[PDB]
Formats: sequence, C-alpha cells, structure tokens
Amino acid sequence: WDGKEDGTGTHSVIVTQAIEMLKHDLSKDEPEAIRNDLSILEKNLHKFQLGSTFPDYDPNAYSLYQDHFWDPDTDHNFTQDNKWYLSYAVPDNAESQTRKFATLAKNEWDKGNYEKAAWYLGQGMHYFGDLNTPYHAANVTAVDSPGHVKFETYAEERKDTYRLDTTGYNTDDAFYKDTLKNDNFNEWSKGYCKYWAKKAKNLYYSHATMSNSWDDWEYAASHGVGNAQKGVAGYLYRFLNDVSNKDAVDKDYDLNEIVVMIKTADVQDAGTDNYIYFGIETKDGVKEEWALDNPGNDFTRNQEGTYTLKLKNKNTKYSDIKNMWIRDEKLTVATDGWKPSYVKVIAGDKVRLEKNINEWISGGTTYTLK
Ligand SMILES: [Ca+2]
Ligand SMILES: [Ca+2]
Ligand SMILES: [Zn+2]
Ligand SMILES: [Zn+2]
Ligand SMILES: [Zn+2]
Repeated sequence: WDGKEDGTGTHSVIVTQAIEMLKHDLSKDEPEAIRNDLSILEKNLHKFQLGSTFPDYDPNAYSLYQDHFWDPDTDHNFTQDNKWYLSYAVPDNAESQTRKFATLAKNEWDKGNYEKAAWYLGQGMHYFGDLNTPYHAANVTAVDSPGHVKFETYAEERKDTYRLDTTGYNTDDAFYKDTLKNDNFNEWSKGYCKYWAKKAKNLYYSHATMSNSWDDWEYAASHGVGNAQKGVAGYLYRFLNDVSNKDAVDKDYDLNEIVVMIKTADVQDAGTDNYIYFGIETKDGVKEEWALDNPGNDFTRNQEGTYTLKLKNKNTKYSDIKNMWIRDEKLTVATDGWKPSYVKVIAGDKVRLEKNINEWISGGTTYTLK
C-alpha cells in the first residue's frame, strides 16, 4: 500500500485504526496489563505511524523492494519465482520481515525503549500490510503491471472510507484467542500471514487485475484495507500478551535459520569489498559458515543489511551453539579496514545478541561474538 515518509497514508491509517479497533474489542475480562501496555503504544503512536511507512523510504531498501512481496502458496517473493528476476533473488520476504520486526520490537520493549519498540513494530506492521495488498501477495510488480501503482493510488485516495471501528469480535472470541494458542511465535506468525495473504491473492485474481472494473477495484481495496486493519489488531493482541504476561512459560524450538543484522558506521573508510562471513560452532563441534552477500552492495558506509542464514542441520537449538563469529577475508595482500557499528542476532522468537562494535576490523581476521 501507499505511504509517505512523514507517517501518513494508507499504511498509517491501517495501523492507527487497528489501535482503535483493539481498544474497542478488548473484553471486560482482559487484564489491566494489556490495557496499560496498549496505552504505552498509544503514547508512542507517532513512532508507530512512522514505522508503518518507513520501509518504502528506507535508504537500505533493495532496488526492487522485493522483500515487500510474498506469495503464500510458494513462500517466495517475485525475484525467486519469476525467471526474469532470478539474479535479484533475496530470501527476505514480507512474511519474514513482519516477524523480524515483531521480534526486534519485543526486545526494545523488554529494555523499556518504548519509542523504538513502537517504531520497529510499525515497520513490522508495514510488511504485514503489504502482504494484505493483492498485487504484493500475487507477486506482481510495479514493472509487470502499470495497474499495480494505479491500484495503490486508488486505495490511497479512498483510505478514510475503509476505516473499521472493530474486528467484529472481542478478545474472548476465537479471532483473538487463536493468536495466543501457539507458543511458537515464528510458526504462528507465518501461519497467520499465510491466512491473510491468501485472501489478498484471491482478491487480486478475482477483483484487482488490470482487466477488472472500477467496482471490482473498490471491492478489492476496501476488503484489502479492511483485512489489514483486522490482521494488525490481532497481531497487536498477540504482541501485547507476549510483552505483558509474566506467568507465561517460555518454550524452545529447533532453528530453521539465524537472522543476522549488521550496520556499518558512517565514517571515512568504514566500508569494505572484502568477503564477510558469519559462523557458529555447536557443542558437538560441528561448524557452519555463511557468506553475507545479498545482490547489490554490502558493507558500504552507513549501510544496514539483514542476512537470513538457513541451517544445514535440522536438530539444532540455540542452546547448542557454543561459538559465533564474523570473519573478514581479503582478496589481495593489501591491508584494508572495515568499521561495523553493530551486530544483532535473531534465532527463534528472540534477539539473542546485540553487540556494539565501533572498532576497526582488518581483512584476514575473525571477530568473536560468543
Ligand atoms: Ca574500508
Ligand atoms: Ca552483494
Ligand atoms: Zn505498502
Ligand atoms: Zn506496491
Ligand atoms: Zn511496502
């Protein structure tokens, strides 16, 4: 959907209206902690709105915004499904970005930086809103259709007439309780995004094509914007339970992947063209190393990049890991330097590591994280 950098437009209306819906839907039996925590989110509504539009204006965005797309039936974005775009392939998609940002936001909340929590959470709800956008869930780019941008502008012009006051439910009903029943957050999130994205893909094929009428577009756009609002209301419910519930027993799951986020500092010579690797060693001594390389540039000055690393072993839990590292390999004998600001690591439902670095790393060295 459309948005503007100042935190307005369709994406902002969606998340803002979603807050109003949750307030209305909160049942008389809900604990005070959920209400209180929602109020903290309301106090930082501005940062939440800004988050909700930011990814369209992130200076580290990929050239084609391919992470804003997600086809629920293939589990891929268009650069992995469409033959013309295979050399832009990137594992990151709108489903995966939703939970990256939800997980990031929980960690900020645990630390008490509610402003940043709300900014991160708004970014997560941006991607979630995109997977509710028919063109995005059908993997149809702005390039493949002039109708794509046209459809989002149409939606934008009418966004205020799409505002819902409620889901149709209170938080005692299955709509909201379903979001709580699976302790595996990543699995629930993927499953919940699958439900909404498939609805949006159906809406593309049935109603939002370039050979559909104007009445068909109003339908696709009002259901689409409405679905996003509903979906966000539920997502927020689960989020607010995850950060407020002290008595919830915490679970552990085998990792399919590790998400590694790195920012390179904004000083002279901070960047590098060296090969950069992330690595782990389990307790049994098994070793896995990945190259950090999305297509296009990596580790240029001031650049934030996210690297999703698929595990070769399937019976690995985070607590099996003994060592982590970043390794810097240089092509040539000539001395060079890289200054990373930070590394964050996500595995499962949690940010496992946040390490401020701000120290130079020579090529041919290894930096130890754990
Ligand atoms: Ca350098
Ligand atoms: Ca690259
Ligand atoms: Zn959008
Ligand atoms: Zn779009
Ligand atoms: Zn987007």
